[PDB]
Amino acid sequence: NLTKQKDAVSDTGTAAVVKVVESQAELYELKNTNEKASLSKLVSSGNISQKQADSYKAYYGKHSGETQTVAN
Repeated sequence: NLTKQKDAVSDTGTAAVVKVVESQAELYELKNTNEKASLSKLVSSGNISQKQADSYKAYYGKHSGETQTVAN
């Protein structure tokens, strides 16, 4: 931020990222149970958009793919 004392209003994700990718991810998995979907797949699949796609993507990135409910 490099700034102190400010007045601004904006939304936030992260939690939303988890909620959106995982819901679609599960459904894509239903579509294809044998293969585990992915951010790249779901997003190509326009289930989710690169906001949802790259945001969840950096969620797995944080640990080491230890959480990614869906194959990265």
